[PDB]
Amino acid sequence: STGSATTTPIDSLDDAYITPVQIGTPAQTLNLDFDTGSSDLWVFSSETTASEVDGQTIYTPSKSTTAKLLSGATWSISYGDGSSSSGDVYTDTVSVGGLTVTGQAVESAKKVSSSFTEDSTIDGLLGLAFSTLNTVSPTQQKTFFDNAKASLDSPVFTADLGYHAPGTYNFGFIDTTAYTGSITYTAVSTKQGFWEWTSTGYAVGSGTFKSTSIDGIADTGTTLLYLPATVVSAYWAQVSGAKSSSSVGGYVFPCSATLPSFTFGVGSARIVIPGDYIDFGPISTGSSSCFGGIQSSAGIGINIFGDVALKAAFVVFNGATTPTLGFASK
Ligand SMILES: NCc1ccc(C(F)(F)F)cc1
Repeated sequence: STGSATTTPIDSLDDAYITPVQIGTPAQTLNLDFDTGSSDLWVFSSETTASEVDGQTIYTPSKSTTAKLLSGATWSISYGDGSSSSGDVYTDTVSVGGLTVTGQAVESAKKVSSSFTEDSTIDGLLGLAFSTLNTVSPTQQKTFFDNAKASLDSPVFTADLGYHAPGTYNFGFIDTTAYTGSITYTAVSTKQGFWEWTSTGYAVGSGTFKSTSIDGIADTGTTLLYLPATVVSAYWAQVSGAKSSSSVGGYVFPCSATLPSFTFGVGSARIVIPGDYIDFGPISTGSSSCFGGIQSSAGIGINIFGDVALKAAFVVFNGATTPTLGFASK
């Protein structure tokens, strides 16, 4: 079997991506944020504290004839950005573009953090990292991709994020018309439960390629590209007027700048992120200072190849016996 759905940026900045998901019987469609950095399928629901709901579509488990309360199961997750959500668990039918999973754990949120309430376009998350990170207690649950794995034509899922445009999430197949050149595959470490790989280096604009091992995760649930301070300082040094702002909390640059591109290495292959992808608009409404899409991972502890990097490539999350990652120019 296969599944195919359109993913759309939530705003003019591509701050996040949403993909329609069908839950329950009859179908309740919610626009979820597919996150390859986490492993909980959680949704805004009829149980979420009223004041914490602000325009999101809710899942009403009592209106689904296939929904069953998972007795004694609770979940609570904390994200790298400081956001969090938690609640109880149900099992129900979930579908993504024709691909269906019966008895999938759907995590019903009783409480969400302010930044989830403030994003009216995101009805919850669909975790695509390894199931070892799933927070359901006392009995850990599997991911959507984990549950569908054996039924798929090929045990893979592809991410084709658009720049200021719709894109695609495919399950069980590789669309050979969706990219140019070949797909280059790289090793993955599943020790931290993330799609963790090692980049062979970088170049800034038309600059000389620096061969250096950069360990990081392929994360669709993170907006920006987080890289080591040395790499990031080399990039921003090419932008006249750019600096690191303590008040803003990162690198900022004059909105009138034409940003250089950024290349990352995938084995002997190269992925070019165009300059426009690194512009995240004014730091505050009306300001002539713009926020950068390339930031230092010094305070994080791990490098993150988020949407800024991933949207420049056709990305294969290969769930074979030994998982790998595939990257191609598009
Ligand atoms: N990295 C996971 C994640 C995804 C979305 C959000 C936000 F922005 F919706 F709160 C926070 C954290």
